[PDB]
Amino acid sequence: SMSLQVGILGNTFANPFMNAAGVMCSTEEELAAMTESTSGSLITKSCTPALNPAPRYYTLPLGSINSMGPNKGFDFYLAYSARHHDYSRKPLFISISGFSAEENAEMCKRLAPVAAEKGVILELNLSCPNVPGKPQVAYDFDAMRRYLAAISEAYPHPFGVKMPPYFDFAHFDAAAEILNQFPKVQFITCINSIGNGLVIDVETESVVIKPKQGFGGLGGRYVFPTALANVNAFYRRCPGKLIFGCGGVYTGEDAFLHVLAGASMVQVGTALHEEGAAIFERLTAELLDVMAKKGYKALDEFRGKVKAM
Amino acid sequence: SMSLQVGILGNTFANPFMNAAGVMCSTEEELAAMTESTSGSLITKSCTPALREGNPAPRYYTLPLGSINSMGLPNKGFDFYLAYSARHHDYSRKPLFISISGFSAEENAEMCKRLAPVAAEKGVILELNLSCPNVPGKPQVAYDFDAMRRYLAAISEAYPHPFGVKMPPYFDFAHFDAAAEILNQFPKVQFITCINSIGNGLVIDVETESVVIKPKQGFGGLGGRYVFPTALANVNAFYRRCPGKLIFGCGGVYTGEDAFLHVLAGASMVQVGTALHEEGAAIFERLTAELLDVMAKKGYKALDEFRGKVKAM
Ligand SMILES: Cc1cc2nc3c(=O)[nH]c(=O)nc-3n(C[C@H](O)[C@H](O)[C@H](O)COP(=O)(O)O)c2cc1C
Ligand SMILES: Cc1cc2nc3c(=O)[nH]c(=O)nc-3n(C[C@H](O)[C@H](O)[C@H](O)COP(=O)(O)O)c2cc1C
Repeated sequence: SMSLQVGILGNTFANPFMNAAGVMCSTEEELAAMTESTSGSLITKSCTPALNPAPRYYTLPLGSINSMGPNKGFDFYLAYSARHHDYSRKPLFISISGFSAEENAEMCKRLAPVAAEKGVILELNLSCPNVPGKPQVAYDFDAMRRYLAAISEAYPHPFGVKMPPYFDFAHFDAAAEILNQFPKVQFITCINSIGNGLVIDVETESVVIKPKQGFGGLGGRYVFPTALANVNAFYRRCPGKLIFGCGGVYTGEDAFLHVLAGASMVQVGTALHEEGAAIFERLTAELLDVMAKKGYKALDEFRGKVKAM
Repeated sequence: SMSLQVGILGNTFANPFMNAAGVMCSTEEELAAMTESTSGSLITKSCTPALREGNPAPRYYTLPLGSINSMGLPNKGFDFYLAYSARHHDYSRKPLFISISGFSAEENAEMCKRLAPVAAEKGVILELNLSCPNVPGKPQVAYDFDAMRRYLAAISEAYPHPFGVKMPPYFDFAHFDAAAEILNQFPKVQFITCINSIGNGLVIDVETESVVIKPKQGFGGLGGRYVFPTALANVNAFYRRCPGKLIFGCGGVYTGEDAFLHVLAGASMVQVGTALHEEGAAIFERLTAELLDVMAKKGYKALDEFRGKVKAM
C-alpha cells in the first residue's frame, strides 16, 4: 500500500525521521529512549576528543535559542557505538565536531574499525555556531576544503557533513563546488541552527541565555523557510549526494515539504525537545496522511519534485 | 511627561517609527499616506537611475509568520523620488529618507551627485541599500567586503553629506567585526539600518507542491516574525561595535513591545515592513500607544533612558 521506508547508505530506514544532533542524545538514557522510539534512526551529541554556563537553552514562542557549547567525550559515544547500541533496531549516526582538522581526523581513525564492524555512520559537524572564538567552519571555504581533505585521507568510509545555512546563491555554488570534489561525502545535512540570533526578555530587559552576551543559535519555526531553501539548493547542486533536512519540523506536513525540497531523511530538533520521543508516532502518521490524500505510495515518488512556477 | 521623541541627524522626530524601505512608499499616493500618518518619518522605495518594472508576479506572499518577496526593485526611477524630495514632501510634517540602490558603485555615485543639492536645500537624508537580496545575478554587496569598501569610498567621494547604509543580516562575529571595521573608516556613514530581509528562503505550498513566488525558482527574502531574533542580534552587534554611528532597527516589528526590544538593543529608529504591508499606516497609532504603555509600566520617560541598555545576564 504505502511506505515511509528510505533505502540509503546500504540501510533500510523504517521512516525518514530521526533526532537532530544535540537533542535527546547526550545520556545513555536518552539514546535508549530514542532507540526505543518509532524514529527511523537516531544520532548522537556532537562530541569532542575530551569530555558553557546556564541557562544555555530557552523555549521561544516560535522556536528555540541555544548556546549549549557539552558532551561525555568521544570515547563514550564511540563505546556506545562499539557494543551498546541495538543495531537490529535502527541504524545509528555519530556526530563529531573537533576543534581542528587534526582532532577530527584523529577521532575518525579511531571510529574507522567501529564503523566497519558495526555500521555506525559519521556526520561531521562543520557548522557549530556557539564555539567561542571559532566561526562556523563552513563559512570559510578554505577551511572547509582542508577539513574535508583531512577527513577523507584519514577515514575510509563514506560520511556526511552538517552545514550551516547560506543565504545567497554565490555561497551555495561555492559550497557545492567544494563538496562535489569529495566523493566520500555521501550526505549533507541542511541546516544547523541559524547562528547568533539574540533574544531579550521584555520584563527583565535581559538576554535569556548566559554565554556570549545572549547570542545563540535559533531553531524551530523561525528557521523553516531557510532550511527548505538550503535543502533544495544543495539537492539541485549535489545530485550525487543525499540531502538530510533539518529545521522547523513540527508536523508531517513540514516533513512532507522537506522531502518535496529534496530531503532523504528528516531531523527533528526543537519540536522533539518539547514533545519527547512520542512525536515520532505523530509525525509518521501525519506524513502518511498527507501522502494518502495525494495518492503517493512511497517517498521516492515526490522527493525533490517541488514545482517551480 | 513621557516622550517618544528622537533627536538625531539634526532633526526632531516625533517618534522612532517609519516604514521599512520598499513598503508603502513607491508611488506619490503611498508617500502622501505615510506623510499623513503618525509615523515619525518615512523612506522611499529603493530606486535605480531608470524606472524598473521588477520581477514577474506573484513576487510577494504572506506567510503564517511573516512574508517572502522577490520584488526585484520595481520603482519609478531616481528622477521621480528626487522630485518628490525636492518639491512634494512636506518637511514641516516629518523628515524624509531616500533609499537608493544602483546596480554599481558608479550608478550610486551619479545619483548621489544629483541628490546632494536637494539634500542641502531640503534636508532629505540618504540611505544606501547594500543588501538587496533579490537582484538576479548581483549578490548582496555587503556580503563581499571588498565591494562594500569600494561602494562606500565611491559614495564618500561623490556625496558631501552624512548618509546611512541598509545592511544584510550577518550570522557570526567574524563578519560583524569585518563589517564594523569597514564602516568605522567612513565618517560620513552616520547610521546603519539592520536588517534587510533574510535572503533566499524558500516556501512551498503543501496543496500544490509548488513554490509560492515566481522569480528565482521560488527563492526570496524573508520578513516578519521569522527575522526578529536575527534583527535584534544585528542591531545590538553593530550598536556595540560602531559607537559613533546610529543604528536603525528593522525586522519583525508587529507590536510596541517588539519596538521596545529593538530600542533596548540599541536602535534609534524602528522601521516597520511586513506588518505595515498588512495593516496599513494606522499601525503607527497602535505602535506608539503600545510602546508608551510598555514605558509607562516601567517608569521610563524617554527613549534615551533605556536605548542600548539590554542587560547581559
Ligand atoms: C539544545 C540544542 C543542541 C544542539 N546541539 C547540536 C550539536 O551538538 N551538533 C549539531 O550539529 N547541531 C546541534 N543542534 C542543532 C540541531 O541539530 C538542528 O540543526 C537545529 O536545532 C535546527 O533544527 P530544529 O528547527 O528542528 O530545532 C542543537 C540544537 C539545540 C536546540
Ligand atoms: C515587499 C517588500 C519590498 C521591499 N523593498 C525593499 C527595498 O526596496 N529596499 C530595501 O532596502 N529593503 C526592502 N525591503 C526590506 C524591508 O525594508 C525590511 O528590511 C524587511 O522586510 C524586514 O523588515 P520586516 O520584518 O518589518 O518586514 C522590502 C521588503 C518587502 C517585504
